[PDB]
Amino acid sequence: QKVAAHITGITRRSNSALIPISKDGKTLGQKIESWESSRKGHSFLNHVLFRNGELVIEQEGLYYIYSQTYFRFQERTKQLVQYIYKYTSYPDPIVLMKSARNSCWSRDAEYGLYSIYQGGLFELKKNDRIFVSVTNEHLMDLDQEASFFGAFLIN
Amino acid sequence: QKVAAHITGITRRSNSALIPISKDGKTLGQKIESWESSRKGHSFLNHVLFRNGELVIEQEGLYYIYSQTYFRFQERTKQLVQYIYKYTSYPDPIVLMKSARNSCWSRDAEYGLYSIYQGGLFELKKNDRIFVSVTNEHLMDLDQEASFFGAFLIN
Amino acid sequence: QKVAAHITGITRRSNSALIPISKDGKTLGQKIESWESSRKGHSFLNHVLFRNGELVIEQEGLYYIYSQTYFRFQERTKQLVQYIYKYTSYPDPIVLMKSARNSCWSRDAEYGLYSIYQGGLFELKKNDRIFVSVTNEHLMDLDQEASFFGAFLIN
Ligand SMILES: [Cl-]
Ligand SMILES: [Cl-]
Ligand SMILES: [Cl-]
Ligand SMILES: [Cl-]
Ligand SMILES: [Cl-]
Ligand SMILES: [Cl-]
Ligand SMILES: [Cl-]
Ligand SMILES: [Zn+2]
Repeated sequence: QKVAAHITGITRRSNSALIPISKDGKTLGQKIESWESSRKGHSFLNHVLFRNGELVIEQEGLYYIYSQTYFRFQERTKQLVQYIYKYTSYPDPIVLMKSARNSCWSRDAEYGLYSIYQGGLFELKKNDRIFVSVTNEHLMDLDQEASFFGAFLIN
Repeated sequence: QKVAAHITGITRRSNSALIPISKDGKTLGQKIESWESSRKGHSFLNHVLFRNGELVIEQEGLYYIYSQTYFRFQERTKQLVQYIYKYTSYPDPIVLMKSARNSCWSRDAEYGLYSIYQGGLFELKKNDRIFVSVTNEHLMDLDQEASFFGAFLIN
Repeated sequence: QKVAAHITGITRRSNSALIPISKDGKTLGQKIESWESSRKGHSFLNHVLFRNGELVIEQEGLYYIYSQTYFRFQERTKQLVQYIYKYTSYPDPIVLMKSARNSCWSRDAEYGLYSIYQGGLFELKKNDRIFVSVTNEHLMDLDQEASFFGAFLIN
């Protein structure tokens, strides 16, 4: 038997003006599409499909979903945000998880290094599509060690 | 058969003066109590109870426990710390996991965005109570996308 | 049946000069060796061995691997990087996961608090050895609440 829990803050639609939530179903950030999915020892797929930057569910159930995104830049603040999204039978793409950083404000800032990891438990249906979207994609580093995206089914 | 490991730094009682450990069983931070636990597609409980801001264990075993807490503020540094605590048959609440950030020190800092994720594996007993506690709770953002708390049993 | 996926950025060998990748099989950072592995309620091993700072695999399969490393210091920027490495039947130690932060650049910075968590899914073989390595080890805090390393097999 599966024994698990995922509970969230009660604010369903946040009124925050800093990183505005979208009200017309528009995706925030730019979807990451340059993922590698079949290098033995580094990446794999087992009964999960990959296409168009999305992991597509074959088996309904509870999944732990996670992503790390590595922001690296050389030189005002940058808003560095990672979104994990779900498409399902619903008119809008759904933000499952959001994680945000601001770069250092000091005028002495020569460069930045901001790895953002997050993950959590979500009930998914067959043919749901999940993907990662980030602000400031031009600052993302697609180093296979530093940026990745995965999920596993919990039995 | 369950195959797993969780090993920790050897310092049992840290002598650090920056974020002092408590010596009289007093909880650090303020417990988060405004969690939502039953919105299909966003939150759920399966053989785990929720009450008084705590996840309460029904089935003894090994759990992966995690929480994300989103600090957002508009304007000295702020100590932003997330504690995951356990109550069991022990005279004190027990810190299982601690994760800390300091806000940017620059006088030019207009705002802050600090999402803190952590998680790990802990052996739990029936009726153990686990909760999340944070410093600077007034800066926490209970956006359901950004702040959450969960666990799952490992078979 | 195990249902899971882990996909990575396509850049196999990153050309970044900021945190240079190693080209002669040399390990980056210093391996953490002062882990505690058998304090009931805080740490444990179940069909995983510990020796020489490494978790050593007894059972081939898919593992979710994670580590948190807590950097704390009192006082230019510091590069704070966590590497999770694998030794297997391969001439070089293999970086599985890298996560990086830079400390605040402000000259007003009195102290720093930088907890770094990361984790992910990797297929491991029997007798593979996995460990954590960090830059600026003298700034690591081996508080058992704040710094840890674990993994579990996914069935
Ligand atoms: Cl920006
Ligand atoms: Cl880049
Ligand atoms: Cl403070
Ligand atoms: Cl707030
Ligand atoms: Cl450095
Ligand atoms: Cl900063
Ligand atoms: Cl230290
Ligand atoms: Zn700063």
